[PDB]
Amino acid sequence: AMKVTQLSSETLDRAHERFEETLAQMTVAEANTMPAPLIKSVTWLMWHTARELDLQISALNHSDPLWLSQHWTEKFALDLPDETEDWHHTPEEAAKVVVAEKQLLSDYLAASVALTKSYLDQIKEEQLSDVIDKNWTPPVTRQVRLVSAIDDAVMHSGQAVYTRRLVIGK
Amino acid sequence: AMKVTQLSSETLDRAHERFEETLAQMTVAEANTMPAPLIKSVTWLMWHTARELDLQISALNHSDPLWLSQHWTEKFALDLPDETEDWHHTPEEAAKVVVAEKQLLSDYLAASVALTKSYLDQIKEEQLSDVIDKNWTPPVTRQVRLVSAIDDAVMHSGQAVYTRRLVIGK
Repeated sequence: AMKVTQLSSETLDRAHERFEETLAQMTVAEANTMPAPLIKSVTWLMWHTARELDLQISALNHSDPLWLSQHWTEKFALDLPDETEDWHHTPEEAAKVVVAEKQLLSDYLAASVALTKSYLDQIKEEQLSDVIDKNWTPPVTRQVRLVSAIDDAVMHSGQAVYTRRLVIGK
Repeated sequence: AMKVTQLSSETLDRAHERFEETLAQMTVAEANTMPAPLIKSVTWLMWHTARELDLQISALNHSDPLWLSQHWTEKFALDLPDETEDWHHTPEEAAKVVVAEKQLLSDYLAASVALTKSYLDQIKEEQLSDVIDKNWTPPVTRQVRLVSAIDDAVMHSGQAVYTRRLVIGK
């Protein structure tokens, strides 16, 4: 009766809620603040979480990511190029992920969470064993990628709490 | 065919793996180091994650927690009292969660993850809707508590990465 993805979906909701509770305590200047070379800003963490859900789920869904298809890239207007492949940001590139208003982060994350939950609700259980990248040992399956996407979001929501503490002392 | 808890179980494994990869980069002195009043040590984070899985799953299972039943409390020998109810540590209490050797953290976390996975593998899907605490709005069910336990572990594993970065610069 219950979907095999329902608990993962409820777990993603906790990540979503945590990012929003953290952001609510900050000004946009604070949210944009990266406290150290290896400690990302809350703005970077929320953008990255929304971006990674978007890109990964859109790739499993063979659809263009919302970043492009809903034109979030124009709202963000990042001083970073949109490129074929995603890459690991240098500290100096990460400092360029800043926003004019907090609402944008909330809106793009809400859109990416919605997309993720829609995919989770529609994936058939037989599809979870599908190999999506054979060039790893062991191969990457749909299931591995889905678990990675939920893990990433939740773990980043924890990091956002720490950055908040470092930036605003509470 | 697949259990409704299998994906949550694989998500917990990522938390477990992340804590171990982080700990492997540190000396025990580093692991014991709390970089700021509100930034917990890796030792505190790993002990707390093992402790919270243990306590919550043991409470759902109506069993004594392993902390006591397997005598982990004597191995840790914390300068903190074992009390009926768990409480929110003050910064000064949190600094007292330190260990003599890293292996203890790994062993207690492995035991608590095993317990959790055993519970997840044996819980029946009909039991997930059971109300375990009626004195909240809405009531807390088995399912809510299980999602909270997985969320807590994963999110703390993310925080451990940040503390590591602050303590050892990488």
